[PDB]
Amino acid sequence: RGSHMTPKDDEFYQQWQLKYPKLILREASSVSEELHKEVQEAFLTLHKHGCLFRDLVRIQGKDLLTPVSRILIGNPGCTYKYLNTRLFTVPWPVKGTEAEIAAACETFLKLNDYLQIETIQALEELAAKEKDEVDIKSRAAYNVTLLNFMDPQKLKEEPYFGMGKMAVSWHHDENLVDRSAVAVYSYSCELEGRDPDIWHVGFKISWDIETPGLAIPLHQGDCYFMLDDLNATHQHCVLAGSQPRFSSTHRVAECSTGTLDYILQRCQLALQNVCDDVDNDDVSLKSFEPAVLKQGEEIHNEVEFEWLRQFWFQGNRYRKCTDWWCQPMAQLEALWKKMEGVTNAVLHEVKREGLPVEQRNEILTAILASLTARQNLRREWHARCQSRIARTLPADQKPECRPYWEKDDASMPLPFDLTDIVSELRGQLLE
Ligand SMILES: O=C(O)/C=C/C(=O)NNC(=O)c1cnccc1Cc1ccccc1
Ligand code: NI
Repeated sequence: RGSHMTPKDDEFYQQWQLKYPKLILREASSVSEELHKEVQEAFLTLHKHGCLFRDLVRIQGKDLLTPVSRILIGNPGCTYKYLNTRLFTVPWPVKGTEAEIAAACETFLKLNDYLQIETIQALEELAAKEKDEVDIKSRAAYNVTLLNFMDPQKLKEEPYFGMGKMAVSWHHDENLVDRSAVAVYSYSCELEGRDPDIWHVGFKISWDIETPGLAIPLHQGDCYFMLDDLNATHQHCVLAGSQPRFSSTHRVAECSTGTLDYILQRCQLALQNVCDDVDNDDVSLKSFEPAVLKQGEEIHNEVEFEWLRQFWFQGNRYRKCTDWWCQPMAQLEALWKKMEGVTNAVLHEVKREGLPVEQRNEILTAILASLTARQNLRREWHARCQSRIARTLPADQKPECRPYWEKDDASMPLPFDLTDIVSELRGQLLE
């Protein structure tokens, strides 16, 4: 059957060195006990001014409410997207918002600083065994942390090695920089194989349940480290104890599409196709080059769904932690309407009377896939935030479908449903 090893077993410490050397442990003793408290501070400071939320994620086509409660803290303007769920940062006091909360954040920045030293240190020693040093620093340049909290007393049975009950099931970490590390700080409050009452992080090789898996006991204060490509070659998971448990997992998030600066400049590029002397509801474009015309209709989709729909779907939760994204999400919504107008503008032009059908159809082909995907995704977002696991959530937890308007709204140039604006266009393209 399936086997697993812990410190209790003799094979454990030699299995660790042969098939998981890129996993690293640092027990509570490698950390000042004053840092220890001013991290155990905010785990609860943040815990009960209630900043941590269970996410309504998507896995394998089905909508789930995750056991673990979470919060993204980190670099300002940064997002981290796992499971088609874009998390936005409660921000750090980084170089260049309530009083206690903002202290919590500054703290995990200090923690972050510390780990990122320790990560580099151990990455050098790791590298000093297999025989640039700016590769090493980037892969430790953590830009976010995802805090996780679970109280076991409120779980699935670990299938392959009988490891017991799982807070988090066997997975790989998403949206990480390639070969970048992760540093976990682990805070626990208070026999054949592993102790059920203490928390473990489990480890397995990918595609492989024949090799026995590792079950690392994590006590109050212990940090572990997934180094380089180990996250890629290895699956991991979390084994639940009997007590509550907090964890700060520090990541190098792949935000090349993930930074406010990013989505903003995307918008700006999309609006270069606009006569922009005045902000009003009669959008006039500067080109109808089918190339330019898809790029903006694509940026329209990107800002809509990867940002607005994502933000508002986990409706109202940050207003608790910070208002940081408020103005920006307003501004992004603003830019988004102008693009609803740009869309309109393109539609009015494709049935304008002296337009040669030859590149009217070039224009259709240019924008069609975009307006389709805007429907597919509009349906899916409509459906997923009024599915009724979704309204079982309480007052300020509701999935808001924003933005949204209906037929009886002439403040919007276009309908929410585009079903046969779309079909209407491909009829042309066949006839
Ligand atoms: O608390 C720990 O020490 C371990 C935490 C942990 O492994 N978290 N995992 C993630 O944050 C994560 C990142 N990218 C994709 C998925 C996940 C976790 C996950 C997997 C399956 C269901 C819910 C959450
Ligand atoms: Ni993980």
